[PDB]
Amino acid sequence: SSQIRQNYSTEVEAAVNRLVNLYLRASYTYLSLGFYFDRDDVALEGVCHFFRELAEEKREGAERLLKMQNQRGGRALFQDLQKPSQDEWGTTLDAMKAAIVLEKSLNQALLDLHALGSAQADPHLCDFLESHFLDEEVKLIKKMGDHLTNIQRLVGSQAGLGEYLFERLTLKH
Amino acid sequence: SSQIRQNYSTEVEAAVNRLVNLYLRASYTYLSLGFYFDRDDVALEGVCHFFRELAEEKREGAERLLKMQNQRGGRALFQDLQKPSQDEWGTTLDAMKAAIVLEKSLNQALLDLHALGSAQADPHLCDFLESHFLDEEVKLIKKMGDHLTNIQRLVGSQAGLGEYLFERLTLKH
Amino acid sequence: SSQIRQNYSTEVEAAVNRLVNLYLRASYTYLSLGFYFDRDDVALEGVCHFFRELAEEKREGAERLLKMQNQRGGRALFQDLQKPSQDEWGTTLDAMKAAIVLEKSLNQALLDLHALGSAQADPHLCDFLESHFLDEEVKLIKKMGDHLTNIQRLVGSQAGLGEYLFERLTLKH
Amino acid sequence: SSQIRQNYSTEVEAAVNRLVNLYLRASYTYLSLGFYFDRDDVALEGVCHFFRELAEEKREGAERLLKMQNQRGGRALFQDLQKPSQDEWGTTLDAMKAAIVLEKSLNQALLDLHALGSAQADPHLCDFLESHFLDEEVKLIKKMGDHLTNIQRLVGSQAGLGEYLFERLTLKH
Ligand SMILES: [Ru+3]
Ligand SMILES: [Ru+3]
Ligand SMILES: [Ru+3]
Ligand SMILES: [Ru+3]
Ligand SMILES: [Ru+3]
Ligand SMILES: [Ru+3]
Ligand SMILES: [Ru+3]
Ligand SMILES: [Ru+3]
Repeated sequence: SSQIRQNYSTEVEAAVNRLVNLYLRASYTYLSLGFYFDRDDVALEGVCHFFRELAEEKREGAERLLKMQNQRGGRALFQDLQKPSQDEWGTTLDAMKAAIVLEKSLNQALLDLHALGSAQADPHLCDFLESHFLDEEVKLIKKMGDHLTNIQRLVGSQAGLGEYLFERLTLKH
Repeated sequence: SSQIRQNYSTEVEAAVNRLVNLYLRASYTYLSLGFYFDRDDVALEGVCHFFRELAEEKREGAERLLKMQNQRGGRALFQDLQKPSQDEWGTTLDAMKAAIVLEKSLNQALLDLHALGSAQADPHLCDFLESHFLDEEVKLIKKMGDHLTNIQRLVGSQAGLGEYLFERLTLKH
Repeated sequence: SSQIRQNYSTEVEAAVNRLVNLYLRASYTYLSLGFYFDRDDVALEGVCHFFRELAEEKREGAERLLKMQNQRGGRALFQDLQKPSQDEWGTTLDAMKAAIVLEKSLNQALLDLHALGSAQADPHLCDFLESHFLDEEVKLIKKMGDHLTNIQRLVGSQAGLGEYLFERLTLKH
Repeated sequence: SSQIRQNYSTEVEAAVNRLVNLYLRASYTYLSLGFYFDRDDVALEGVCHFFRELAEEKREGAERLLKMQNQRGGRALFQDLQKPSQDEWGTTLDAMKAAIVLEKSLNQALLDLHALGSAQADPHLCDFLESHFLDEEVKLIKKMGDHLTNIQRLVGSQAGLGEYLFERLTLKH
């Protein structure tokens, strides 16, 4: 048992374990999205790389949460990772909408955990979130919003042409 | 009071202060334009950077005018900066039209100040304008004209597609 | 309209727009102060450079606020910038007192916005302020306080001599 | 006789020769000022170097005028250089006042020559003046004005102390 734990409620410990699960699950979802865009009959490499990079970022988020849990003398508990919600992700637009939906749910979970730590007078937790998650998430959501607007602008009359141009001219590949 | 002032009429001094206000006001207008194009629901980074760069150029124009005013033994007097004329700037085309309108008004103010200095036999003023403002403004207006033509060429049938391509392929980002 | 906005109250959005105006207005005030010290009949270059550097810092503060507003899915709204409170700023001492007064008002506005975001459970806002404004402002106010003390120490019997020495030996030029 | 002269009036040619004399005479005056400040019983090296640098600048001004006269197919005619107006130049303040008086007379001569060339429709002359003399002179006069203000600020109660500090802390040496 921990000899270090101090000011670290059971409620926060549990919610941290839940948030780890949410991040690993987001990572899995992004792995599925990335490989869908690598299919021969989809073949949008920039979209593929964007989601693969997100899978790695979400995994790193979970790892940092796990490190913190141990730093505080909490105990990591893992649950099943639920499979992603779809086997096929539709167009780049459907996918980017899905990604924003997912990020908004992770953001609300961060905000909920922050409100918990504030209620429990756990400033270390609040600052950990502030310093490594809250702004990173706002920045990512703004970027997705930006992309979504550009994707939408491009559907207009010839969706295929728009979808190709977005991937070629905005996304990194 | 100044021990240096020589051949520097009260009329030119006042018109210099007015032109400072016009440049600061142009800078403000460009700041608003730039941030409008950074909105998540507009999201045209090259257009954003173009206007932000203009805001900085207009501010530098005002600073040079202020430096000159002091060099001549004139006294800087500042007025309120009126807010920009619009809160939302429409399409890239609407914005570039607005920018050309603004630049033509600044250019006419330079020309009016030049005619004043010529009437007052103030060759230092005339040369200051010639050397740092008149050609810079002609060059900028030609560039905006060029852009406007390309934007217009691209509206044709699918305005969204045109607007994306212009920002991606002409504007710096 | 924004597809990204989350946990971002109308009250904070409006107060952010107000704070942008306050920073731009502080920038303008500093521009006037800087050019007053560049007058031939004032001629204190270190004081000039100190205020000019502040004008740039305040402008950068506003730009960061504007960036954040967009990151959150808020809408930038600009008002008139009121002219600075004085056309002539007196001695270096009068000017530094004026600057501290101005900074204290900006600091109280930051603190008021922080209390709002805390009341609205907006930790991203609170952390943005904490991370880019609150300490920067405390540090600047301490520096102005330090200067003011040294200026005051130097007025004693021969104010002109003191004013020259401060500018030559403390301020950067 | 010249095979190149074109649009170059006898009036401008003569006034150019006069202005050469005025610049050489200013150079001589500055040579006397510089050596006065190198006297063992004056001994203000920064003041000495400031005037010596001005003597060289005024000489270079004359040389450029002479080059131009030949470029235009005019004929250089030299007159006596009148000795400087004083054998002893008083305090740094007296000297800097004298220097500003001299520069204002040279500036008015430039302005008078410019008005002549404008009346004679001689744009090459007007531009030569604009490009190499008018702004250089405005800049120099502003610098002298700045110095004079600082010198004046420092006389106050202990003139010797002020005079030493100005030379040590403003002037280059
Ligand atoms: Ru907190
Ligand atoms: Ru850390
Ligand atoms: Ru002219
Ligand atoms: Ru110049
Ligand atoms: Ru807080
Ligand atoms: Ru940041
Ligand atoms: Ru001319
Ligand atoms: Ru030349």
